[PDB]
Amino acid sequence: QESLSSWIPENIKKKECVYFVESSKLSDAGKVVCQCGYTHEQHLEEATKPHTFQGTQWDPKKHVQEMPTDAFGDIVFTGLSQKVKKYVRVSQDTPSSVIYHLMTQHWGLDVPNLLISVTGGAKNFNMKPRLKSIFRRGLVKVAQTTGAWIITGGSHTGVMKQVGEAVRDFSLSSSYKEGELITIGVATWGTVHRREGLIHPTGSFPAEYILDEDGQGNLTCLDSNHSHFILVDDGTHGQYGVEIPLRTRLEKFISEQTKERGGVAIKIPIVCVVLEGGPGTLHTIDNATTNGTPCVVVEGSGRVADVIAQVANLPVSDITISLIQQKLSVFFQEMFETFTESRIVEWTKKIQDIVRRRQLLTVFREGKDGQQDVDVAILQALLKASRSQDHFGHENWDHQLKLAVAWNRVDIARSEIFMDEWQWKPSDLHPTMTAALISNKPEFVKLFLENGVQLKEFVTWDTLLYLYENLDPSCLFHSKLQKVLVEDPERPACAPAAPRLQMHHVAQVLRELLGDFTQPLYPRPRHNDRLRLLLPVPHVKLNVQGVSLRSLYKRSSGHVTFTMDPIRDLLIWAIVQNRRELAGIIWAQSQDCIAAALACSKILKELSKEEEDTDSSEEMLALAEEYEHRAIGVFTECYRKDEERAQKLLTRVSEAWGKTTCLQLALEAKDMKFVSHGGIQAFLTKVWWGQLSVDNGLWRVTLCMLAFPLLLTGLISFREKRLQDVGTPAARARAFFTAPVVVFHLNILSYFAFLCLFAYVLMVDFQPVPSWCECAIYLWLFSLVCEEMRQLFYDPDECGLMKKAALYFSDFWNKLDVGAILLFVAGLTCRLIPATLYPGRVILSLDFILFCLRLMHIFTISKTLGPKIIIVKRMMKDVFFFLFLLAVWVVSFGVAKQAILIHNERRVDWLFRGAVYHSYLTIFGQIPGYIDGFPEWLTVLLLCLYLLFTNILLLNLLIAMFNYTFQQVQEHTDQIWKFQRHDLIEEYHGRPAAPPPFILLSHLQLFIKRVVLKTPAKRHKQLKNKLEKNEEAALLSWEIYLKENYLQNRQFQQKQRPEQKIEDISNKVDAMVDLLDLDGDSYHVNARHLLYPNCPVTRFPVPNEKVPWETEFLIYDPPFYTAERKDAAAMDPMGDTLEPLSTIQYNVVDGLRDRRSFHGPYTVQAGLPLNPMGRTGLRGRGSLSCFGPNHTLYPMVTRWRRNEDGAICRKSIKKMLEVLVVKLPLSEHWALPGGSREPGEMLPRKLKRILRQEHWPSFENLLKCGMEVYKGYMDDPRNTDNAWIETVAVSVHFQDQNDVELNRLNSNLHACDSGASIRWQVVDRRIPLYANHKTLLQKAAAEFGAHY
Amino acid sequence: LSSSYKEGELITIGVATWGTVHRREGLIHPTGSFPAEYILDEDGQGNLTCLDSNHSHFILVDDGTHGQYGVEIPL
Ligand SMILES: Nc1ncnc2c1ncn2[C@@H]1O[C@H](COP(=O)(O)OP(=O)(O)OC[C@H]2O[C@@H](O)[C@H](O)[C@@H]2O)[C@@H](O)[C@H]1O
Ligand SMILES: Nc1ncnc2c1ncn2[C@@H]1O[C@H](COP(=O)(O)OP(=O)(O)OC[C@H]2O[C@@H](O)[C@H](O)[C@@H]2O)[C@@H](O)[C@H]1O
Repeated sequence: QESLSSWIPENIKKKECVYFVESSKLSDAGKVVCQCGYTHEQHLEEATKPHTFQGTQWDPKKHVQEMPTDAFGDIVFTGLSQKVKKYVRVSQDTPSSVIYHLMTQHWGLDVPNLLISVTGGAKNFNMKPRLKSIFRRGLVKVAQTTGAWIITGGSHTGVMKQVGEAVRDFSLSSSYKEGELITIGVATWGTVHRREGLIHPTGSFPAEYILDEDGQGNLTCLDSNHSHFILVDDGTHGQYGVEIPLRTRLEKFISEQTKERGGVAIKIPIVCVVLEGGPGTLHTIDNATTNGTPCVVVEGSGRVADVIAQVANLPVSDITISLIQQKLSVFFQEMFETFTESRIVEWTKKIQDIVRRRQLLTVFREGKDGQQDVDVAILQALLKASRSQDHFGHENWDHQLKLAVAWNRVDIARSEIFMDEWQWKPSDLHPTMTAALISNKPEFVKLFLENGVQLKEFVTWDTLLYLYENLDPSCLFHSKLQKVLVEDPERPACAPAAPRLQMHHVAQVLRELLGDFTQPLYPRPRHNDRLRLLLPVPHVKLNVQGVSLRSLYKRSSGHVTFTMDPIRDLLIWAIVQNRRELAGIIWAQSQDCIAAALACSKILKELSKEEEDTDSSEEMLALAEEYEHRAIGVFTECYRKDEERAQKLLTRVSEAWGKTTCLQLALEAKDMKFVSHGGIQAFLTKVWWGQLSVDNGLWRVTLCMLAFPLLLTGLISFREKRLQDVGTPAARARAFFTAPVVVFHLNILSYFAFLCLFAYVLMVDFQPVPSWCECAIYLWLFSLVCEEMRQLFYDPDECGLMKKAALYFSDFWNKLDVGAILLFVAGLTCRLIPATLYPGRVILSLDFILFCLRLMHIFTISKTLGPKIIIVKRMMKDVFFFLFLLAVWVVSFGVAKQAILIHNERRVDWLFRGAVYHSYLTIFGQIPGYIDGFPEWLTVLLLCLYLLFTNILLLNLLIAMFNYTFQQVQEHTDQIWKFQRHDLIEEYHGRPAAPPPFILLSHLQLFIKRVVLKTPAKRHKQLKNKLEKNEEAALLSWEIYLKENYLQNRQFQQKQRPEQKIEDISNKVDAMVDLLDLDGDSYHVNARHLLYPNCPVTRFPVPNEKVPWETEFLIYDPPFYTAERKDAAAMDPMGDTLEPLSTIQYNVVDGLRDRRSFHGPYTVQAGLPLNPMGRTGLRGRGSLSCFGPNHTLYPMVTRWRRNEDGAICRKSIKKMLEVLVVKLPLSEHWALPGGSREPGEMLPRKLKRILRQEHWPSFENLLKCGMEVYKGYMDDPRNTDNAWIETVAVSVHFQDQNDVELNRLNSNLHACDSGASIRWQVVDRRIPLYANHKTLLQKAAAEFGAHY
Repeated sequence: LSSSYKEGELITIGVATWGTVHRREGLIHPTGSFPAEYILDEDGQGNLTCLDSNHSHFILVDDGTHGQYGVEIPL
């Protein structure tokens, strides 16, 4: 913060007079004032020394000096507000760059979007209620949408007070909304009431300013609502208007000298608006209009606004000073008599100079425009100024859309610049579509979709590469992509370099976002290894970690045309940025709808899980569920019609997504709702029960299972059977056995019989030796343990051996299986050792039930048991909970049962029997009444007490927390079993139908195969249904037609919802409140223009009535103004012709100086020529060469403009013409190549010696003999009352557009000598050119039938 | 576009004279040109004119002339 406090005194200066020049007119109570009297007996802040010269009427340039500023800091109004406001005291003359740098860096203000400058009457302002309402509403609306910059004067009176109240009440009514309408105030430092407390030698970040409306003399108070303040000082005290020029200069610099994004420059829109004012308002408007800032006036508002609007459409020459005074006195009736002739003529000419420029002025017209809005009117004022100035083609309809992107207003982007004849050429909107997509701004996307912006060819490789470099900085995906570029940095991993984000990085991060699937959407390998392109990697000859097939290595790759998924590419980019409204629009135009929606659901679910900790992981999960329902709807619509093709579509692979077939892609999102919908479980019941049927009963297939002859009878229903495809009973038996249902049945029978076999060898075969029926167990454990080894090699990653066993460790049932194996190992050691048979008789009995838990695991099959055993899966830890609970209840009174009664049955480990073991037996029936039963009354009492808490509180209360919790997640438990159903089908489908007694052979079948084979490429027995092009196109085209059919219902569902219909009525009534409130004489006009170029002076007011020499104007006192180059080289030195040195020939050729007028004889007064056209207001020679006409030649070249075929281009009426124009580096304008006619024939050379040629230019000069168009006096801003400009206009033409005269002009060209640029240009009545030169173009256009 | 892929479309048939076509040189094909591409350009419009990109069917009547206007009204 101290950087500002040190920087401001270094840079900014301030004014203060240093000499005492006592004023003759003593001020009111300020008689001790030296013409400024700021704070002293004199006008000085130091010793009023004579300074060796007591110059009377001290010049401000010589007396006033600049001291470094220290009056900066902050202000807080004492009790009026609580926020802090910034303020800086600035010098009268200060570069705008310093001020802008201050407000950007040291004030934390970003670049604006709109610059509206409001000005009006300060002290004497009267307003009607309709006038007050428009400020109350429309200014606030335009300020709070575009994020405009409200710049105005800082004072406590008038229209700025209305602005302050209208900006404070919106902030208060916004209820602490994000962002505030920033307002900056600019006022002169001299006219401040209590500035004495604001001055602080040090950095006054704390400060207090108290306002008082009582002691207001010539001074004024500041406003308490402006957020920033700028105080300009000029040394004076009561001066009014020392802020207008600084504000006007700074506004243009802010608007037109900052924003340059992808091009030369970008000019921010700028608005000046008035309501009602006086002498300062006219000066402000006149100064602002010369800077190119458009001004809009409101009619029926005040005095100045009304008088300006009254002469809106009047011709410039029709204004008369008597008429101006007549309209002035009637609207200024309060102070009409206070106007003098000088003031009347000054205001007349301010009006005249304002109304000369019709392009920069608009009127609100006292509307029937207000009902539309004032927001609109003030906004297409800018866009009208934009149509008024465009160059060389249809850049207007591009610049308007560039502006409309930043407006955040759709109806303005639609209402004018999409209602006219829009030249389609849809490639225009790609630079605008990109901006709309990036800003988001999701609404403009649809608007561009109605206008034919098709996304299929809009999304190029480079466009998406640029899009992925402009992710949301606060988004999680951008942070992830800001890390992969660092995990694989420039030196060690992407060895050449990798500071640029390129498509392989996003492919790699998407693969992490995806599962263990195939290669992601963008090319990894050496063909497109997009990691290492910043160093000069070799071209096509390299083909290793570089570019192989693409065209050129230009710090890019080339046109990788579309990568066969241009829509899904935008869909992923919109999903990762969490743009909910934008992503739905892109999803509509998708090709592979179901796969894209399922992938979006998975990526949203897994991105929500990583990190933001609130408020967006919930929103990401909600959007994931929304896309889940969106996919379910499309699948339901596709499944209703012709379910057979819907199922085939379900299991197909998708080349555009790294295949991830839809059923497989759904599982990793865990997809509770999608897998449980209808046709999904229908297909699951279709792959299970593989080839037989879906109608046969479960109890009827098991009989044909065991009775092998019974397969061949007419009892079971195959699919081969109805097609009578039974040509081999062994073949239909193979088709029977291959189905997963019978593989499961035979496995369950084998596992049910293995337990009986194990029970056989414990009741009778209790021997310490491996008997006849013992090695069967060893081979059985060998066979079943090898299933897990087969699954380890089933679908692993080819690099991770330990990372795949983690998911096996993640299944507690696999842990139960391996523990049952370990318990078998622990019991076998006791089985083989003969001295521990008794411990082996009690340690293997628990294994019989540890295997029963596993046998219960595989009964997640039945329709009424699966969702029923999933309930006891919720019970599992609470099984232990209630076991620990009920064992403690039992023991609590098992201890107390044997206490009172004297029991005497005791042994070794059998006293424990009669003490504890008989307590649980007395619960379920085994009550020794002849043993358990004086204390008989208490035995009744306590026995009733235990069963009162167990059979009543611990038996029936479980039912409540069973049944209620059953109802709680029953929907979840139903779909969880639906989701878990595929896992059983997955394991038993890719498996041979051989018995586990016969799987021993198949365990070696793939081992002997690897004796011959060497690579794992045997077969892929997964769903993974690959499809041909002829059927893929015949299926995706079918789905798209159904996807749009589904979009019909939901779009119709939204409108049919009763709540939405409340939206329709509410906004229709809002359309009723706004619908029922509807109850001459041509002169040298350019010569009289002020602001003489290259000479900072002014010229005297010369009216439209007093312009001619015949009319007498008694006030005419033009200064004898001469340029700095008036006393100079061979040009006439008569700039000071008061001496008798003025003796050159008038109306005659004075040697080489042809000082004779081509129009007629000009009069001579006091030895000096007078302007024959009239009076200009500036006496002297100016920047011209000599007095009278300065003869010069303006050559013009014209040629026809042809089409591609070579025929002439055609207009509506007239024809098409071209001209050749030049642009000098220090001119910033287009002008004709015309030079001064000081030389005889080299006058064209004087303008085109470095432009046309050196030697061939003389040949072109000989061929320059053409036709003359116009001759005589020219209107020019460089015209004084003595030195004007006279020209001759020659026109040469190129009729043919082939090799002829044009051939000579092309080869002879030697332009690049001292000029900036030169080119042929289309002729138009909007082309950029000098206003004087446009007259020559318009006058000479009739000679060849050009347009206009 | 606003019907959101509704069933049925408002069929429109256009009739213009074959003489006044800008880029008809690419439309002429000796064989059956079921595939074809026509690119419109509003720059090289002399006495000729471009076709519309919204009509569903087109009929081009020819009369031997080139810049004749009104050879389609009677047909
Ligand atoms: N900075 C000022 N603050 C307050 N009152 C002022 C100021 N400057 C002049 N006045 C007073 O304003 C009165 C004249 O009011 P109008 O004729 O309606 O307005 P005008 O004098 O033209 O001033 C318009 C004002 O608009 C501002 O944007 C601009 O800086 C200018 O001062 C006079 O009493 C005059 O002393
Ligand atoms: N009809 C006119 N319309 C607009 N500007 C005009 C016109 N006539 C003269 N000017 C301007 O008046 C100024 C003084 O005229 P010159 O500079 O003598 O004009 P010219 O000889 O045509 O151009 C000389 C060039 O030298 C450069 O260094 C300089 O920037 C200027 O463009 C220049 O800004 C010039 O563009």
